[PDB]
Amino acid sequence: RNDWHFNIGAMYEIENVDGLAEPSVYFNAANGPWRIALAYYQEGPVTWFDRPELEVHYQFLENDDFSFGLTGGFRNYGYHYVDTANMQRWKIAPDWDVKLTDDLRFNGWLSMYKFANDLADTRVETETGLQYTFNETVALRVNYYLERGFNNNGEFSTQEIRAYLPLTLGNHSVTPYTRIGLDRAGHDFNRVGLFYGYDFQNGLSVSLEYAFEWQDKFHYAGVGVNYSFHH
Amino acid sequence: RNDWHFNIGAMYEIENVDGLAEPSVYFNAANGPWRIALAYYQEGPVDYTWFDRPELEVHYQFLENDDFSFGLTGGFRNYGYHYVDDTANMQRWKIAPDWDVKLTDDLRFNGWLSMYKFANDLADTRVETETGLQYTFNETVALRVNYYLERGFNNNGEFSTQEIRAYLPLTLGNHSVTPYTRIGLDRAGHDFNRVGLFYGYDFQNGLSVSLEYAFEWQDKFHYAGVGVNYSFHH
Ligand SMILES: CCCCCCCCOCCOCCOCCOCCO
Ligand SMILES: CCCCCCCCOCCOCCOCCOCCO
Ligand SMILES: [Cl-]
Ligand SMILES: [Cl-]
Ligand SMILES: [Cl-]
Ligand SMILES: [Cl-]
Ligand SMILES: [Cl-]
Ligand SMILES: [Cl-]
Ligand SMILES: [Cl-]
Ligand SMILES: [Cl-]
Ligand SMILES: [Cl-]
Ligand SMILES: [Cl-]
Repeated sequence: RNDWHFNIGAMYEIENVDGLAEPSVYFNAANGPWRIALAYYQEGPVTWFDRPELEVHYQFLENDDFSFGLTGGFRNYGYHYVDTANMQRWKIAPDWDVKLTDDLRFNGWLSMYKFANDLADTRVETETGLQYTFNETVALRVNYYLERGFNNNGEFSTQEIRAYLPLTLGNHSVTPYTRIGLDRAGHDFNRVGLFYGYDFQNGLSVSLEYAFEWQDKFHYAGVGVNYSFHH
Repeated sequence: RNDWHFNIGAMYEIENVDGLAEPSVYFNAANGPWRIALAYYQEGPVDYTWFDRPELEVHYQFLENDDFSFGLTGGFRNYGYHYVDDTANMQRWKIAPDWDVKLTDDLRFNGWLSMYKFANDLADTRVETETGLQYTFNETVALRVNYYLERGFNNNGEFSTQEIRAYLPLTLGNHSVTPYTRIGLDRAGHDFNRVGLFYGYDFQNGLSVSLEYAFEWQDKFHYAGVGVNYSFHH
């Protein structure tokens, strides 16, 4: 009688200006607070690599006024080229949502990455901000986003302000979003894009995302399917 | 040739106004970033209902360097309770980020956040955090002002503890002296206060002693404790 969530799904993504094809298969299960995610991803020209990924999530607390949980995960980048060099990534993320006002909400995730051999390299990636909620269907989100590599050798900073406007009307999800990359070591850059999604009400859903980015034109386009069965 | 830190130590603590005796044994080892801590603690009424804490703890220090440093602890503790009017147990899982960040040559923004989840008998999420600023005068002297919060979450329920804490760590020769005060702001809004002195000594051979005296009030409270720690490396 014990309630499980079994999701399985896959995504195809391509980024062009030729390009990168990105097959993605994933599935995950959930019991009460606990959740487990396995995923396999691969990157190649249509030199390549693949991502085995395991992830666990414990949701400590979920209630209106405050909610938070913690993700761990392991990923492996097998690189194959034109010899098999591998790189591992350990990820610990706190993720939270906090109630300020009926509209206002302070939430976000913080991610602590540690990279294994071949290729120290600590990394912090964070997206945290405010969600204003207009009504059931519409909400605005402005986040601060930062990725930092730490400490020849070394790494640098990425800073962006992101804005999404999630729109849920009937079976459709529409989420326009922009990323304004701030200086972040240098000059301005920009991503804009639309995230469409659809739900057939039966556990099947589709995800279509288009994005343009520039500094240097960039075209991202991707699709996905997900099936949700419970128990 | 591989560098380990083996520490072992114990502490005796008593809190009175009768009172609570608190035997504590602990030891831990460290390799590069990684560290492991085991500890056993016990709480009971002396003479001139109790419980005991088995505790395991792991710490990964991701980054240590002047300008920025951080790491993450996890740990498991078990409170065996034994009583008078049957052995009921309670488990506690702890995930703490801990950080230190460089603002200025003097100023430093650091602290730890702790996420507790409690197991059966007796949900109960808990957040405990101490975060603040460290001003550094010189090698020997530094001031620390932190914000401290403990929160239990969501008959049934829990409440808030809020405090501002101040320590003045003083390292002169072999001696550590750390006066500290805790001004408890909130519970339901009554005021309360702890004051205390933390003495410590190092014999330079790996042995060290820790003597701490504290008074607290709202309701007088007397805490006194001692400890020894031995550090051998490799
Ligand atoms: C887990 C037990 C921790 C130790 C218990 C403390 C109570 C009495 O122990 C006193 C230990 O004193 C001996 C210190 O070690 C010898 C000194 O080492 C210096 C030689 O280089
Ligand atoms: C609470 C447990 C904390 C520590 C207990 C585990 C002790 C294991 O330590 C073993 C130390 O190192 C193992 C072998 O040492 C390296 C030998 O080879 C190096 C020379 O090439
Ligand atoms: Cl987000
Ligand atoms: Cl509406
Ligand atoms: Cl937008
Ligand atoms: Cl998106
Ligand atoms: Cl202790
Ligand atoms: Cl404790
Ligand atoms: Cl602290
Ligand atoms: Cl003081
Ligand atoms: Cl002490
Ligand atoms: Cl104490």
